[PDB]
Amino acid sequence: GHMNDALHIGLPPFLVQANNEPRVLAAPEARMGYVLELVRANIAADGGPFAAAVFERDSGLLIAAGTNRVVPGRCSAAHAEILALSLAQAKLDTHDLSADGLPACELVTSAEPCVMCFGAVIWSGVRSLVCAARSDDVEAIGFDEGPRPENWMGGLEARGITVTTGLLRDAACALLREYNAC
Amino acid sequence: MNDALHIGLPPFLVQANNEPRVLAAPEARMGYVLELVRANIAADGGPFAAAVFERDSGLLIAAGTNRVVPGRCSAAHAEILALSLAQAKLDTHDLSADGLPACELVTSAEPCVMCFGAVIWSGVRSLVCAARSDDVEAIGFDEGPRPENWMGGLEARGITVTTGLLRDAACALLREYNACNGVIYNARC
Ligand code: NA
Ligand SMILES: [Zn+2]
Ligand SMILES: [Zn+2]
Repeated sequence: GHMNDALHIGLPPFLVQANNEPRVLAAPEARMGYVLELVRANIAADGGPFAAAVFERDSGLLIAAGTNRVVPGRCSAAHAEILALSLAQAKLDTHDLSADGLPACELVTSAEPCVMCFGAVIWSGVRSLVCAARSDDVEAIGFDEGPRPENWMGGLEARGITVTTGLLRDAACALLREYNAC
Repeated sequence: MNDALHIGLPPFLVQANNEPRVLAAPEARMGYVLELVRANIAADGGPFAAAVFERDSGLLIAAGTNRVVPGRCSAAHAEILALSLAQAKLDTHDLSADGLPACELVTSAEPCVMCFGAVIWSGVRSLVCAARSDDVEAIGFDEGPRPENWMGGLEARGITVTTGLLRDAACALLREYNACNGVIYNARC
């Protein structure tokens, strides 16, 4: 919340637990399935229907997790991706997840990123982005991706950030439709 | 911290955020923002600062600076800190919430693609920049892939855009940062 000497975004209990419990999820769908559990927990904790987590790309070690905390956190920048990337950087002691000596990091996200989070992914040093719900799915429940540049996926790829989309899309869409209805 | 994202502010930036201040003219607002750039460079930060003001009264709401490298946080651009600190102070994620004064972000340089999106989501209704994108790309910063006519994109959303305000002073500070950012000791820095 508001502090004179910091920007401070608190985490709800499920998300503190996510960021402190040891967890290694080797398979891509295992990583996304866990991210989807975080989506449902986040909704129960008064946040938006979006979650993300940074994993070591090869082992599947969970480094950090984030969810949308925009309304309860009074912070429009508190998208899942921003929280996950920033909490991973804090844990690993560097702004640059591609720094020498760090293993390759991947951001596994419940939905394709908005233009803000597209920029955050570029600056973060992650080497891979894996998304479930597509941009059109997000827009079709009333969330705005904003004016991304033309060929934003190619923009990531040109910078050495691989992009995969549609992973457990149907499961992510079940949670999004449930949210929208409620 | 195990239970929060926590971006500490250096003492000068705490001082900036604590003291009531009213700056009416655009040049007055930007002059203050550029003071924060110089203080930030002296505190190991990047040569960037920004502040949210009440657009029509000049009251300072919050200030932010680039704390990316010392704060170990690639999202800790000046604009993200200023907008987020203003939201925390005003107790809302939306700086255009009903009842709030129209807010303006005054920033030392044109925003990168991340901060461009943050400006859209923030609720500010005016963006005022000093250094141009080409100025910052010339000292090795990257603005990243913004959409074509990003300025027009802001304007269409009812966010006015002004750029080049006190550009010469902002350029002088960028060149200063560039001359002092290396490893060989230079006592003049
Ligand atoms: Na791909
Ligand atoms: Zn986003
Ligand atoms: Zn930026």
